[PDB]
Amino acid sequence: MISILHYGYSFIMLLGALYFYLLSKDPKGVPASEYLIAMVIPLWSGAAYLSIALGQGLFQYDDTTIYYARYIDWVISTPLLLAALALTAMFGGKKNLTLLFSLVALDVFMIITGFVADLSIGTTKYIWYSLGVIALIIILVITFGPLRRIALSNGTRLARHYTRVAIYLSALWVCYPTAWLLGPSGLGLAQELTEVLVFIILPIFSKVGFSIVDLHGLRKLHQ
Amino acid sequence: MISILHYGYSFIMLLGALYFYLLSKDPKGVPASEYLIAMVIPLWSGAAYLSIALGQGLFQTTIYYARYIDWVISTPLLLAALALTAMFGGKKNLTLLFSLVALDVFMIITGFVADLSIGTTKYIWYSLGVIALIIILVITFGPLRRIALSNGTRLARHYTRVAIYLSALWVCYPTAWLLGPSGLGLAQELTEVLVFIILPIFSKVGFSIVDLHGLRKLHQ
Amino acid sequence: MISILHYGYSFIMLLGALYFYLLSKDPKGVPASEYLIAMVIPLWSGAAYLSIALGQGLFQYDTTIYYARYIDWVISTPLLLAALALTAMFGGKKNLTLLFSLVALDVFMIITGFVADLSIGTTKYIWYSLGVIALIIILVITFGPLRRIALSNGTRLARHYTRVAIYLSALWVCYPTAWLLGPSGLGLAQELTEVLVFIILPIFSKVGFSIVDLHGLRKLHQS
Ligand SMILES: CCCCCCCC/C=C\CCCCCCCC(=O)O
Repeated sequence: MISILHYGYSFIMLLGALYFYLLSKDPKGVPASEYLIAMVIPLWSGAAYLSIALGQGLFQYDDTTIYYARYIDWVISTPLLLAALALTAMFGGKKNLTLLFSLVALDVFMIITGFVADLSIGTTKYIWYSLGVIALIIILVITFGPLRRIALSNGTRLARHYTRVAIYLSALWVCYPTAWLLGPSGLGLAQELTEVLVFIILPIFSKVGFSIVDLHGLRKLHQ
Repeated sequence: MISILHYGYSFIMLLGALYFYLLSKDPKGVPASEYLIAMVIPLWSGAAYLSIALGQGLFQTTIYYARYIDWVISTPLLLAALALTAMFGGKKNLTLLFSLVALDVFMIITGFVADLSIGTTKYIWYSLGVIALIIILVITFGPLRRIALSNGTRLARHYTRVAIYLSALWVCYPTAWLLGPSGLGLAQELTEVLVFIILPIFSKVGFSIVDLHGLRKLHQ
Repeated sequence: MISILHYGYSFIMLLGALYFYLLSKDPKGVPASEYLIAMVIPLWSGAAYLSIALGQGLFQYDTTIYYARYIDWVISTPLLLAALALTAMFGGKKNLTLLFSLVALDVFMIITGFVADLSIGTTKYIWYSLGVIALIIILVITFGPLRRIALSNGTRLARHYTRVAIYLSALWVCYPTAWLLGPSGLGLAQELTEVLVFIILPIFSKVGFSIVDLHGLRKLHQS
């Protein structure tokens, strides 16, 4: 079942990528850069999840299955999602690449701490987990603080859209570390199959859902 | 022999890099960025192939993983060089350029995974790599060539020449891979080794000689 | 002792990062990018050295390889060179080609170091030598074309660039010297001796350099 679920996921990623490509052909004032980002996210995730479906992107460690392909996915997909969110805030105004790369750095660090934590045992695991959570809190502070102020500097209509997609992504963000801690990688309260379904369903909303909402909102700003 | 061949290769890469540096001192209207790219490609490949010559860049079928370490950097830089050639004298399209870099990096990764795989799984990864290559070719002779044409007859003529040069070499690599030990195993290991010594000399050094000379000639 | 030393180091990095953040709040004409770089260096190094303190960022090869050092340097050292390059270009046109030239040389340098540490006999010193050649080219650029960029940006800027260039160059030569003398090389210096050198040097490079660098640029501020 775990294999079939990942095959299905990869197919939905492919469909998502194709949809964003078709949208890119009639861009409606959205720069090609934002369509490229929207396409890379699902395609990369799709490839990583295909490796799990083929039984390659996981191994046995500490007597538990480590789905290391998820970290290979996130280390690329999650910084790109933040870039998408940051460019949305900056839409119709001057770019702040310093702030954007601040978010990219925090996010990449976050995913790494996750991988190291999953390879770790006892107190050491939760030291790395904790550092990852601290990174996430700082990302959230930026998202609803200085990055939202950039959105507001670009007018009521843009700011309204940014706030919507900021809440969408932020809601999904907090789910991942919550599921991680509850699941076999952490306290082990949640069954392996339960975790697998969570990390199949969440990513469909993040890797495809977010960009549908994001791109449509920006396209609607077009006359 | 395999060791000696790789030593020789690395020395040719060094000579190539030195030639591009000398050219960079009298640039003839070519931006320093295009000389830097031309220098990094051979130097990086040289270092990777030196690891094979020293018997480090392989594990034992025998997997020459040092080739993937090479290509994951050298091949995206070659595509960047080709993209900047198309855009020479006009506005840059960094979105298209990074589109090609992304496709190429994915391509080389699929190759590495395929080499570590067995049976149907190997050819699923290989196939994904081929699909990436087809999309790169479509871009090269489609939208990227249109950018070249927008930059005048002389530039377009040069771009088309280097596009065909690189495209010819591109298709050779996955063909040799499939035929060789990593794939169907029809071609002998020594034959594959020579192919992945000779091809790269034309790609890592040859391409930039043709590319840079063609662009320098546009100064006159 | 080696574990405790690394814990202490990581704490000093954290303090350094916080200091640069506070400086960033009252920037005094220094762009946010240079504060971001100053913060990432110590935080990344701190995290890498924490992995050694927890006994994760090293393994046996008979002899002990502190591979977390290379994970640190491959990110921290190119960022230091970027900081130095942006200092030269302060108040003037940027040369990102030269900047990325230095990044490329530096990344190659650190890789040769790692490969050398994994190597034995003649092979080790071939890799080391290639790393030293990279360093020589970095020094030539630093006191050659990059210094000429500094000079083009006025007396006061050039004077500051020269001072931080000499500061960093002095530290640069120390690393490959300590490497060669220590267990990774000739093995003249004891393991504990090397560990202390690669704890003290980095405090001057990862925190010291940015203190001198940022203060010098902030002093140039009018009002
Ligand atoms: C965890 C390691 C990841 C580190 C990668 C990012 C490091 C940050 C480095 C440089 C910041 C780049 C800022 C670009 C400035 C452009 C000007 C602007 O628009 O603000």
